[PDB]
Amino acid sequence: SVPVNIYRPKTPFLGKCIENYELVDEGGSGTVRHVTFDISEGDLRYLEGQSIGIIPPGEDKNGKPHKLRLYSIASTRHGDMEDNKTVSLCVRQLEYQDPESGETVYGVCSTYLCNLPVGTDDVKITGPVGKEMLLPDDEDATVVMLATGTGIAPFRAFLWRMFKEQHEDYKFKGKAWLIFGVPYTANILYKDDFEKMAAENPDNFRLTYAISREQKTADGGKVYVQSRVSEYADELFEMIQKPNTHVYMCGLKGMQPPIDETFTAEAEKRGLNWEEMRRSMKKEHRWHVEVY
Ligand SMILES: Cc1cc2nc3c(=O)[nH]c(=O)nc-3n(C[C@H](O)[C@H](O)[C@H](O)COP(=O)(O)OP(=O)(O)OC[C@H]3O[C@@H](n4cnc5c(N)ncnc54)[C@H](O)[C@@H]3O)c2cc1C
Repeated sequence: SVPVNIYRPKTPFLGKCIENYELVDEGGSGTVRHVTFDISEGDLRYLEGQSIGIIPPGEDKNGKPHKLRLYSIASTRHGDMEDNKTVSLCVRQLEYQDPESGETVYGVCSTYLCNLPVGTDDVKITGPVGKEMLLPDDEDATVVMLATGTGIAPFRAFLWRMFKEQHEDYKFKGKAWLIFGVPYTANILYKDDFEKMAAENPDNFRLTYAISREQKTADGGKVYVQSRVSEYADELFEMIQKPNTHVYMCGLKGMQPPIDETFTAEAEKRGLNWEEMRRSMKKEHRWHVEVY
């Protein structure tokens, strides 16, 4: 029932870019783009929380095709057009500077996607992958979603499924809480969507921001997702102690250490053992991490 590898890296589906738009508003930092593809010519089917591979064009030193890179799917199974014909991604352009030359280097695949013109054909896409970030079957589940940057992507999908679509079988009746961390208001990816869902589902959907360059801690420091987890540690632990409660974390690897440590420290403070809680959560399949 869970699709995987409908397309293999050997023979990827060839998609067409039908949209590509900037998500960071003026005054924000960096470039993150929402990139959508028509897939209606193939059998690509997918579930919310899964990922697809992209093979950027060209070759490596040995005349060899590049490795695929994985991108979390930002759309529901039906796609943003709600016609089952498309798939979308949330792509951040990777940049760094060489420590010896000083030269700026741009990630190969993220650059390819960010500069991908609308109309472009021949996009090499590989079949859906992942089971760790799926939405629970329990329609009454409490879903806690921790996100930094492009980590918002599967949660956009979740939320659209939860509050923006009507299904013939499913209907979410639980609580959903998104804690999303970004440096500036301009950098709130999909701000208008989320805020609209919040205004329309005021008792089932809670939207908490952590805006690092605009909001201050009591010590005067920058507010990060981990700062919110600390501020609301009591509430999170109360929630975690319900069996219907799932915690999801997505974004760059660097969000994990400090989040895992806040939980740990806030657990000790309360004579609880966070390794324990996490173990059991993992055994109950209620704790999900996709960090990259
Ligand atoms: C399951 C999963 C989901 C993902 N979802 C998303 C997503 O939704 N959005 C998204 O944007 N990305 C996502 N990624 C990341 C994505 O797969 C790529 O790794 C990313 O886009 C960078 O690839 P690139 O081809 O542009 O960079 P590359 O050309 O691959 O360059 C990256 C590499 O260069 C080196 N490098 C990187 N940073 C530095 C640095 N700071 N200093 C020196 N060397 C460095 C490292 O070897 C690094 O691996 C996801 C990854 C996984 C595995």
